[PDB]
Amino acid sequence: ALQYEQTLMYGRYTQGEDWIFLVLLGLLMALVSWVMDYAIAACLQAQQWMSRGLNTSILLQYLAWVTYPVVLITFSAGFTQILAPQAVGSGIPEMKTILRGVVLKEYLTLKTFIAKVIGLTCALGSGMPLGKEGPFVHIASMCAALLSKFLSENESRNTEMLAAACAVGVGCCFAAPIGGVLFSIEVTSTFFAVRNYWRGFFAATFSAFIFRVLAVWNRTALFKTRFRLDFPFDLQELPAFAVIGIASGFGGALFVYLNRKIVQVMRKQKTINRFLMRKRLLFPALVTLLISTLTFPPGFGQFMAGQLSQKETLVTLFDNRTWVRSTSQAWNPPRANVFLTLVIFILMKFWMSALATTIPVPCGAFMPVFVIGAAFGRLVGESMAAWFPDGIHTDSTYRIVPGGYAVVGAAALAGAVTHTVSTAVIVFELTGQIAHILPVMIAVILANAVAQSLQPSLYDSIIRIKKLPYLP
Amino acid sequence: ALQYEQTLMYGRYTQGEDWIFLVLLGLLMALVSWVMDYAIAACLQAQQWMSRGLNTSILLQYLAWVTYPVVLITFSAGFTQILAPQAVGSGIPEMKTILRGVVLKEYLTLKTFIAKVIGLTCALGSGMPLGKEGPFVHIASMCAALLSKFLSENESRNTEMLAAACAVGVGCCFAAPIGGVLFSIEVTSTFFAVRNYWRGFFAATFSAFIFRVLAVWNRTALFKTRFRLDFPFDLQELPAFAVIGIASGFGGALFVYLNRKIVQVMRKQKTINRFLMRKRLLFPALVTLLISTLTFPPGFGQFMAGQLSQKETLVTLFDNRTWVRSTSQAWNPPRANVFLTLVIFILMKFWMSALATTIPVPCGAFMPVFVIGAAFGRLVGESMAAWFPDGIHTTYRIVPGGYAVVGAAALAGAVTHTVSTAVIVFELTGQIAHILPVMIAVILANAVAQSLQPSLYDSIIRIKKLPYLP
Ligand SMILES: [Cl-]
Ligand SMILES: [Cl-]
Repeated sequence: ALQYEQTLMYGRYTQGEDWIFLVLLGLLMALVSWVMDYAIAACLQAQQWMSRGLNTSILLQYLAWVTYPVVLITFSAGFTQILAPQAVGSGIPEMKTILRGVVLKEYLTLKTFIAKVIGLTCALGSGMPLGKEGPFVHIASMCAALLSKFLSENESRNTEMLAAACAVGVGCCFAAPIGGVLFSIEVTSTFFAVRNYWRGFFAATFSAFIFRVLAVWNRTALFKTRFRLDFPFDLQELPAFAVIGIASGFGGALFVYLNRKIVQVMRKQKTINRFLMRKRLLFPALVTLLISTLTFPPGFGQFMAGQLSQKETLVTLFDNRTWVRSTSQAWNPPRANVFLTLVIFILMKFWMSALATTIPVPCGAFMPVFVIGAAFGRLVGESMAAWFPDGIHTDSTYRIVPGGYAVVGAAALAGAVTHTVSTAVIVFELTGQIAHILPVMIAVILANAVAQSLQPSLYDSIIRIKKLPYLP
Repeated sequence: ALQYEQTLMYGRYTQGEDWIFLVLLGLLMALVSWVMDYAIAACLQAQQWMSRGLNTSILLQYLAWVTYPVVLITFSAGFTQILAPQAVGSGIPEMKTILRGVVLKEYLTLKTFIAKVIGLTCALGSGMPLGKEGPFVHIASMCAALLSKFLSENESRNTEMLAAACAVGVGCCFAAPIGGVLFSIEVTSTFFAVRNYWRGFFAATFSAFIFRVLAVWNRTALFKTRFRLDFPFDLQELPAFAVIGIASGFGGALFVYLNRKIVQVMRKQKTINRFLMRKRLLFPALVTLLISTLTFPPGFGQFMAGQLSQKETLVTLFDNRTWVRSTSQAWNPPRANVFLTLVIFILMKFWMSALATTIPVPCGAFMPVFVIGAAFGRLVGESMAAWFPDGIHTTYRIVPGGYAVVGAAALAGAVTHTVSTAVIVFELTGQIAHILPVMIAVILANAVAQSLQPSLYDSIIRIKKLPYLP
């Protein structure tokens, strides 16, 4: 068996009843997922309230803007450090190792569950560039471990039990039942049984039903698009969706390389590392103060749409309107233009997300890279709509739709970081439409073919950083 | 290697180079699939040209109606026995056996390819209730085998090339690039590498690109629906979509049992089996004459929409209109109503498809059971829309064509033991608005069917005496 060792970032490792189980697994992870999302929304509304409540100086608005996220990230790192140090980072590298028959000593205990749920809520409620896909795979796996201990060779049934929980975790994260099952298979395994695809599809369907009940009866796609079904794209637009796929493959390989290079450079410093490992809370507080200072809207933040939340940013990039011809006018500052505001957002969010993904809190990385791909897809789509203002064809009614290039760019960059093709299925379930299926599949295959030639996936790069037993 | 043996019905058996390959495999199966769909549409247009001319009397109309399909099926059966007897039936049971490392003597040869392509074109050019999912899995596997011999660790590379070919064949059959990859994995394997799911998705994307070019050079979704995006179904309707799944579970198990029972009765009836074996073409001709006599429109065919083609039938069932308040007209003859015509269609097409899939021709079974499920779904949707005329909530109305999409996916899932018929139904219709109803019905249909019977493809492995593992 292996046991956890702390360092400043990720740390290291050292040294019938089945229907009942899958229905109760689907019920628990939907209730736990709904409670976490309610508490994250309440934290983001409190930042808006304390900001909106005052106008006396730009200095008081600045101190309110930077203090709130630094306090939430300091509490997240410190509370996680006291209860369960093994709860920092994403959960996918460890669950991939546990399903391979390796034992990690205290990874699925009740203290680790309490450290994940409280630590993830404070990390996401700050507004830092953080995701939740990996943390949800570990929280679902702890629901399964505790539920199978309650519902009292069984090691094979344990592996069978944890694999269905990994499928439920991703499905609850995106509200995407089929794409979540298929993505969990691509990231947690190398060969997978058709039986465990059926057990995953069964449990994800019951969670989708509990979300549909909670969403209407006691108060659907998360980012609903409204594109036309008649001629959404021309045959002559296909070369541009192929450029998005190739450029996403080079960008997704660069992201994984940058995230590893940030970890390797601080492990090599003598005095800096030996100081910060005594001053444990100083590194997460300094990174949060840097990022929060640059997103401050009255200063530099207006040139990168810094006033939008992670949800509002993605709701605007997918809109059914052409900008070159909480609202889409955040991309159009008085002293700038749409093209410059997209280019600055892409360059700033790229290094901010690679840095924030390394701090010692519970966090994932999928939505951070998905939103960078959506902005790059808008940059190409608005550029096409500025070059062809009366449409791409001479015949002459149907104009270009830049929001459909954003959907393609989101799926292509996330596929190149994770080394998955099932981001295509996730993007149809997130948007509630399947009209861009050929553009999406072309871009996703080009992004994977380019990225796998350059780098490992994000999750395989983390396994090598943590010194876990590696199957290449 | 196992050797093939003839019988009245199914027969028996007795004792960067990877990118260049996947591009050419995706191209060839798209070109072959296009040439076949063109030839089948030309055969179905010639039946209309005979019918529009021969209006002199009911007798000249009847003789035109039954002679055309009896000639095409008799030629399909006769041509297959002369050239390659092993080409009859599906293709999935046999590829599932070849992927487990068994050798079948001549199954991927050029004479088998010619017999499969010409024989399936003539079988589907008749109005018979036949499919092509299995035949296209065999034709795609013959494209991959003939590619692998044209452009050259000799073992296992071929087994991975045949795994990608199974995915391309199902993807070209439905024009459904993701759902065809996932369905081929469920029906041909128990464990599949993530690396071969990527190889299938790559080759299927290139076939979809070549179809998009061909649809602009000559002339998004095969059965494109047009339902509203705002409240297409209510929370109170989920119990009706669940009853579709449970009823499709028993109906999908009954289809597999009846198909086996017909084959076992003929094998045991030794007095008839010896006589028909001296005269092998008599069996497909008399089944085709029986089916065509009942589908003849001026007779009994009125009461089961017998004047529609298989494509027109599915386009009428999936439309955005409510019939109780061609798309209504063929289902609403002057002597009856739409409910009675849906019930007679379901009960007649059930035994006709179970019988027709046993005859000595290249044929599949997916579109035959998908069309029965679509009608059973329409019956529940039109009954809900008749019971709740102002809508179910105290004021959007019910969409009967959305229940047809659920029933089509659920019955085809229960016959094949698959869940990927959900992904296939979104790619065939070009909408994903019914995803929760579809998944509820498909999971309920699978849990009921797997408790009662094997899959259709596992049942054929047992009938043909092939190597089996439950
Ligand atoms: Cl996320
Ligand atoms: Cl078919």
